[PDB]
Amino acid sequence: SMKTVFSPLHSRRHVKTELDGGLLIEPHEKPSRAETILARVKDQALGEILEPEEFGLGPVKRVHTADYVSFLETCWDEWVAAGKRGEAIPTFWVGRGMRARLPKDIDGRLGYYSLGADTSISDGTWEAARASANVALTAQKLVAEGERAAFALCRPPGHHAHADVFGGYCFFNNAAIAAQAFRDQGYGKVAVLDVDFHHGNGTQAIFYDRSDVLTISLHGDPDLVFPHFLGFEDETGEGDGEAYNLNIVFPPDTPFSIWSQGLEKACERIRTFAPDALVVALGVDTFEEDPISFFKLTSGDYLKLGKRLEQLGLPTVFTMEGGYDVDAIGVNAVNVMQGFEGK
Amino acid sequence: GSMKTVFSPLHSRRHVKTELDGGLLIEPHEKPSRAETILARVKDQALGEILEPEEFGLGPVKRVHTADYVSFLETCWDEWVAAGKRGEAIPTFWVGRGMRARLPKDIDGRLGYYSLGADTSISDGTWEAARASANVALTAQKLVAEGERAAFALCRPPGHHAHADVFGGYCFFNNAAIAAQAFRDQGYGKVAVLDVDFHHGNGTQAIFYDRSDVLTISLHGDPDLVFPHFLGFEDETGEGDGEAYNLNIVFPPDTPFSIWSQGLEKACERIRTFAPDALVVALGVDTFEEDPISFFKLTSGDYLKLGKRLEQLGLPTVFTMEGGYDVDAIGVNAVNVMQGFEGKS
Ligand SMILES: NCCCCCC(=O)NO
Ligand SMILES: NCCCCCC(=O)NO
Ligand SMILES: [K+]
Ligand SMILES: [K+]
Ligand SMILES: [K+]
Ligand SMILES: [K+]
Ligand SMILES: [Mg+2]
Ligand SMILES: [Mg+2]
Ligand SMILES: [Zn+2]
Ligand SMILES: [Zn+2]
Repeated sequence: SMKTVFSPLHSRRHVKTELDGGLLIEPHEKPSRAETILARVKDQALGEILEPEEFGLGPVKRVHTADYVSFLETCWDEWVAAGKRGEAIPTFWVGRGMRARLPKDIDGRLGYYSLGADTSISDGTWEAARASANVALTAQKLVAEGERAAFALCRPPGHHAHADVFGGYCFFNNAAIAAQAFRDQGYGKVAVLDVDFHHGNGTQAIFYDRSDVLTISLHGDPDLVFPHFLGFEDETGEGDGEAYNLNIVFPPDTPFSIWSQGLEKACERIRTFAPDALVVALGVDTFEEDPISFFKLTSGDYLKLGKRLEQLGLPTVFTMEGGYDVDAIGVNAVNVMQGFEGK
Repeated sequence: GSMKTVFSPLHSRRHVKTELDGGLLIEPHEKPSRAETILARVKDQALGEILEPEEFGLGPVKRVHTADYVSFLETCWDEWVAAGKRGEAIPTFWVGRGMRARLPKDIDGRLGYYSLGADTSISDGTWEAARASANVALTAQKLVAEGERAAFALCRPPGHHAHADVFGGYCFFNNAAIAAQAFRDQGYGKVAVLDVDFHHGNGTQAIFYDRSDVLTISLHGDPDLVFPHFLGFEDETGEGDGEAYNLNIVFPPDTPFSIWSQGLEKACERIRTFAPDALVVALGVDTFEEDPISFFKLTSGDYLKLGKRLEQLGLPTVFTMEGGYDVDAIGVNAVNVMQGFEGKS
């Protein structure tokens, strides 16, 4: 019914530390997320499961800068060579009133290229991010060659990464890369709808001055939650992108009965935009038991979500983003896929 | 010669257990034994009278720092604990390139808005210690304004990295900038702030960047290589009326006193043409050959030379203690600066 792209190289990203609440804890973004979703895909016989193709850095550099990609390739080696004993974590950054100037030292490069210290880098992070982008691009290729939809089971996630900024467990913006691939292959207009609990600030920034890619995100109020410094309802674009970005914000305890009204608004905006392709940055951290979020979606609500998304009648690429209740992450994500397929 | 020292026991209220460094949470370099060791050496050398600081209130602090920032520093630990966080208060997210410089409601976002680094944990007593350290600087300033040639403000925590509303690099209130601004508010026409700490005094540079009445000079390791990385380059000379009233002098690894003192001489010449009415020296002894996080190679006697050269400027002078992390020698080095100033070279 629906094909899934999955890479075993996702396990190459397996850091031990995440800065949270002043402590170094287990990262929330652990490989069992992807393994559990894959297990549910197999158990439900959703459809064919495929490994990604290697597309190289070309399609990645359509969205990210060359300096940033190079930095991501050398960062761990430079970190170890500089004598640091922990995993690679930024300690200093460009505070307000300082210069956005790229320095030489690895600590300064880490700070320049990051928006948060919650995303440790270790050996294999480069390879895993590369594989995740290739997963998204393979889903896009499946859709471009005839499939109604495809599930890019990406890990690590991507929607927080700017053209040259990483953070929030993201390195390469898989959804933005897929959308730009659609554009490069002759799709006139693309819509990116972000249903993850957090604002897709990287995707918003990448296309902020463009009208050929419409960016919509539903998320918890950034006054309250990550990413804090983007995602407010007054961010509607700039330049040619004016009115081609839409942020829809919700407060704590929001259930599906209210969240789905924002989803309906997003769907109406997409219909007037009338895109040639749709990329859905899917996060299941909207779940009522997600340990770092405050929405109250149930598991069946994801079936409803998939159904409503299918009714858009578009070629659709799903890129896996967040979701951290590992017990139910497979049921929730595959529930979106099956609801899309009519279950 | 004699020099008076201001010291507050409330510095001990600054007692964090963690510092983010190299991907690990380590024991902080900026530990209370720094101040206790300097004080012990002050006593053993009988440098002069030791006094506790006066409480000047928030007035003189708010001449330099914004009201929102001072309030934030007062409430930060309480909000952090009330929000359920289990470690010390450390920023995790900040305004990355391409995001909005907008103050949010959540304590994490406020921590990021008001910080330039995650190396400076906030815990219980940090507010009280920072207030006391600012009061140490202001009391030294009062001693100088009322007749003393010079005074040693044994500040802890240090201050020269703090902007008007940004903390980091172990700093919360910019004690040196507060002392300079107190000088200005008391009728001193022009003030010079000379930063001999190993790191760039970026907060002091920022506070006075568009002003010509306060000349800011700093000697430091190349920010291309070391903290604070994103300010301190030699092309930062001021803005507006402050153009040519900030001077950064950068040095590479392994720099000894024979080369460092050439930059110091350049700074002294700049001060000479500036001809200020008062001088504040942000003193760090992390230029020492054994300092564990810096790469200059000054000896202990070099600080005697430094103090002597500083006295030859002939100005009313306030020393504010900044960095320096080899605790074995921190007292010898700092007090060596004071005694060299008083002629014990
Ligand atoms: N460490 C704070 C969480 C960062 C973003 C996580 C996420 O799920 N984004 O979609
Ligand atoms: N954790 C990085 C070092 C920041 C403190 C620098 C200093 O001592 N300035 O005086
Ligand atoms: K979202
Ligand atoms: K756009
Ligand atoms: K300095
Ligand atoms: K100035
Ligand atoms: Mg470094
Ligand atoms: Mg928070
Ligand atoms: Zn999320
Ligand atoms: Zn220093």
